[PDB]
Amino acid sequence: ASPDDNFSPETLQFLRNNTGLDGEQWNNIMKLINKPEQDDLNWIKYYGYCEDIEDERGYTIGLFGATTGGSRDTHPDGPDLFKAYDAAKGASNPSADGALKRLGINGKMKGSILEIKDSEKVFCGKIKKLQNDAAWRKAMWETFYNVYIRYSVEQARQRGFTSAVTIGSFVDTALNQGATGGSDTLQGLLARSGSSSNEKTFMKNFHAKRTLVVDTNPYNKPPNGKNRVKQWDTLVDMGKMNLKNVDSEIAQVTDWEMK
Repeated sequence: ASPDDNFSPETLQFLRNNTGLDGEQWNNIMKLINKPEQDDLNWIKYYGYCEDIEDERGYTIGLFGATTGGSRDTHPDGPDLFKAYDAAKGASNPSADGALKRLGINGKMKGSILEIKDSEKVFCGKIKKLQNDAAWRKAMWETFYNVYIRYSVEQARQRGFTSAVTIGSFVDTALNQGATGGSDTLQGLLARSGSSSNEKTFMKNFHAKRTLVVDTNPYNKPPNGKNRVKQWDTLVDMGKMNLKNVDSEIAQVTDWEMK
C-alpha cells in the first residue's frame, strides 16, 4: 500500500515518467512542503482542502494553493484544475464548466474566473468528497505539474541535477514565491545562485540566497520561512539527496513550531 496509496496508479506513472522520482520520494517531498503550508504532515487530507480565506481570490482549493478567482486574482489556476478533472473523467471537450456540471456545482466560467453561486458549505462540501477520487488526484497532480513542477524539473535538468531534494526544494520555492518573474521567484533566485556543477555546493548557495528573502511579506511569517528553507538545507548537509528510507530524518527536520 505504502506511500503509493497517497496518489493513484496513473498519477505515479505520470510523475515517474516526467520527474524521474517515485512514490516514496514524492511523498517525502509533500511532507516537507505541507509542514510550512498547513502545519500538517498528513498531506493527503488536502486533496479536498477548500476554503475562502477572504483573500478576494475566491476559494483556495487543493494541495498547491489554486484559487477559483476574484478581484485580487484574475488569472486563477482553479479553472485549469477543474478542466483537467473533466478530462480525467473522459470528456472529449474538457472544460471547467463541464467539471462543475458533473459535480452538480452551481457555477460557471465568467471570463478567466469561476463564478460559484453555491454557498461555501455546499461548494467546499463537494470538494471535500473528492479526496479519494482517483481522477481528482490525477487532475490535481497534472495541474501542480503544469503550474510549478515542470518548470522546477527543467531548471534542475538544465544544470544536470536530478536529485529528489533539488527538485523538491525548487518546487517549494516556486509554490511559495512564484516560478518566474521578479528577483524573489525561483527564476530570480537561480540567476544569483552561481554556476557550480557540484549539486551540493549549488544547493547550499541557493538555500543561502533564498533565506535572504523567504521571510519577506507575503511569502511567510518569520521565522517560518527560515525554518522551511532549513528543512531542505539540513537534508543536503546530511547527504540524504535521494529522499528514500529517510522516515526518521523527515520527522526530525519537520520538528519545529509554526509562528
